[PDB]
Amino acid sequence: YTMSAQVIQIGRQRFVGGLFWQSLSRRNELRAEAVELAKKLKFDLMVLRIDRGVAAAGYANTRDGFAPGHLSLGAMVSRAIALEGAFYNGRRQPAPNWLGAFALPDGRWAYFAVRDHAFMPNGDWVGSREEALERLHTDYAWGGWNVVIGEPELERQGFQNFQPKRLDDLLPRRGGRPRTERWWALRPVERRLS
Ligand SMILES: [K+]
Ligand SMILES: [K+]
Ligand SMILES: [K+]
Ligand SMILES: [K+]
Ligand SMILES: [K+]
Repeated sequence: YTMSAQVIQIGRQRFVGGLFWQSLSRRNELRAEAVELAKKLKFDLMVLRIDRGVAAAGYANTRDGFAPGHLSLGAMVSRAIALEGAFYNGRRQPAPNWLGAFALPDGRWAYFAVRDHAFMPNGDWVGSREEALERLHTDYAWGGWNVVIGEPELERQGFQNFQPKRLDDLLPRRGGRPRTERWWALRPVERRLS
């Protein structure tokens, strides 16, 4: 019972970071494949991230402090960036390869790393500002990134292509009111009886 997950309260919405991300084959019904992989990888909770650019599952375990109904912060940010792209190499365009770090309302930071529109396996992390920046710089060294998207203060880091962005800018809304999309929610991975 590691209980490493701590909910992120953003207004009325309860988000989580730290899912394990698994790209799917695209050869089988995506949900059924995701369920099979969850059993093998030993996770009892999942979210599906599906659109024209991605077919992936984000996984967690109840024993690690995650729960059905927790909203995937990664799912939200991933889709938001899929929708708006980013400015890099002289134009606003889709950004398949992006990294970012965002300040959270309680002082923690979220770190994201996405390649070919899909999260890297551990590219969804929440913790201290210092460790988030450390992870950011570490993945950045690999190269092949379109853009760094995140907290405006990261301007100062001197990344080649930087896109300032706050989580608040990305949340979908009803006028001023944040909307929750149901698909962000972790749901139980159904298992047959033995
Ligand atoms: K994976
Ligand atoms: K796979
Ligand atoms: K494949
Ligand atoms: K997440
Ligand atoms: K995406």
